[PDB]
Amino acid sequence: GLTEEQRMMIRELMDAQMKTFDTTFSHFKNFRLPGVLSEAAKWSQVRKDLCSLKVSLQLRGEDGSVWNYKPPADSGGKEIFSLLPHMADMSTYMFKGIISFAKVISYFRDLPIEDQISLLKGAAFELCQLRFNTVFNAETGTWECGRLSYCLEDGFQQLLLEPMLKFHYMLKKLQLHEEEYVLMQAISLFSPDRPGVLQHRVVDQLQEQFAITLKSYIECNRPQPAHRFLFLKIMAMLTELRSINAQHTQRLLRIQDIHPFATPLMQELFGISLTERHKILHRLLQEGS
Amino acid sequence: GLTEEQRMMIRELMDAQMKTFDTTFSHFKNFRLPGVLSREEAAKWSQVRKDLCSLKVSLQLRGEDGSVWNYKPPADSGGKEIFSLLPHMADMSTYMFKGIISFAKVISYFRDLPIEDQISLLKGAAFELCQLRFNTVFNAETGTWECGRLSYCLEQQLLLEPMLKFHYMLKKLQLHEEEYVLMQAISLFSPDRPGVLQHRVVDQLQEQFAITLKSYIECNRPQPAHRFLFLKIMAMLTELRSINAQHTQRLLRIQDIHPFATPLMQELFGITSLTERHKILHRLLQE
Repeated sequence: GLTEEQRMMIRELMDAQMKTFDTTFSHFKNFRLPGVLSEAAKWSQVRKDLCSLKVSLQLRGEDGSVWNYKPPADSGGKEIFSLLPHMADMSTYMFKGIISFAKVISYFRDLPIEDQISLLKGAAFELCQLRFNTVFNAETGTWECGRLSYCLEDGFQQLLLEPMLKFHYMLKKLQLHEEEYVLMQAISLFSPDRPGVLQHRVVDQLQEQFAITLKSYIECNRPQPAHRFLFLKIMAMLTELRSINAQHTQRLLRIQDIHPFATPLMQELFGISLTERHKILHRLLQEGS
Repeated sequence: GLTEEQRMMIRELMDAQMKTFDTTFSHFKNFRLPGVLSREEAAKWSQVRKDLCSLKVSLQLRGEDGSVWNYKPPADSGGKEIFSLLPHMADMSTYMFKGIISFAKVISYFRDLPIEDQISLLKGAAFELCQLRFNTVFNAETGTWECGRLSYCLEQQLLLEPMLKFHYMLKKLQLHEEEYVLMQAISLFSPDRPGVLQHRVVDQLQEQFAITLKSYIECNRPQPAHRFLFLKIMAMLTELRSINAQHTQRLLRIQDIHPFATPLMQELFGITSLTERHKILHRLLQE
């Protein structure tokens, strides 16, 4: 089986995940919502950007009532940004959970504060997408976030051309365990080649052991032939997630330049002496757990 | 055809309806919306829980950009969950009531009445005239009241509820605008409302409106197939009066345990000198 150090590593990651992933989104509050009764190549790029990831929004009340928001079609105007303030609040809530996740890991808190900042900058979106996938319903095409749900709107082959959507469907198909998800989070978090990382050697050694632990876990708990090459598939998915991260960052900067919507914590993570430019990140890392 | 006096009578009513009926609800704004996320008391809440379950409707908002917000009410599960839409309905009812007050105000036959009778008539008829106006935006094929960008959609079981049976039966008559506005006048000028002093004057005015409606139908729908349309209209008015009484007692029971009525609504339904007990109504009539 697994070595006792690998067992302890998985248990610490899983403990951290449980403590910092509010999978019922019960503490996501005070978010913005679309109002009730509401250069050319750059706009053309932005309009193609937003239409790819088009979702409707549903809020179930504690009483059993339901509010449902259907987004407008693109009529060439500011109507395509109606959901961005809400998405900024949701992404910000997710990022805070990801920050708390890293803070609980012993190997992360032992790193210098500037490397903690640079790793969180490099990995925050990726870790958020990994968590979002665990609440993704591939049959209904909806992310189920507690009383909130985000449903992709109607074909499906065309939708899969959007890399972010293809990633979520492909990753869901692997039917990963919680332990495999959290090891993916650690491999992405401890990436030695993120910009600004000074302790690249210690990070690379850490990433290698998380990858070794993931491979050993898969060999210990998945005898079926449906899971052949599963470790390599997961590592390829992580490489793909890194590519999607870069495309998404460019997409956000294009939208933010035309229609600013990013919260102050997002502006820090996307870059819109390391500690001076990241007062919020610095603060959250000092507050501890 | 109609006599010149009947022609002018219809003209004033249609002019009144045109000036005071916001048929696209373009000026209904700033309304409330349901939140985004003992011994005899138990018998009171028991009767009230049944009352709200008859007032079950879905709600839709169509924004200018093409976005749509939709609200589906909860199922009855105790608690104020069954009260979630009462603030919105209070705002819609109050907006509609104000239009009815403006409607009566421009009618010369109404202005000539004493202010106390004007108050008494509006109290007795306001709800009825609101339902008559609501019938003209009711879509019988979809069960939806289309109020501009707002829609109220329901969700033989419904035909048992008198309010819904009323709206389907009235819509099936396919009345003209002139016939709706004469319906409103006949209901507004009811001599048998509580507190009416000039009973004989109001009765004579109602009869003239009814004769005008009867003559309108003979002249403009002479085909023998509309031979009893006037009597059908009068029967719908009688049924609407019955629904008005049922709605009032239902509103008072809800108000008693969960206050929701606006100040103007409190005056119209008698919730705590006829003028001094209706200061808002009096003000709206004096402007």
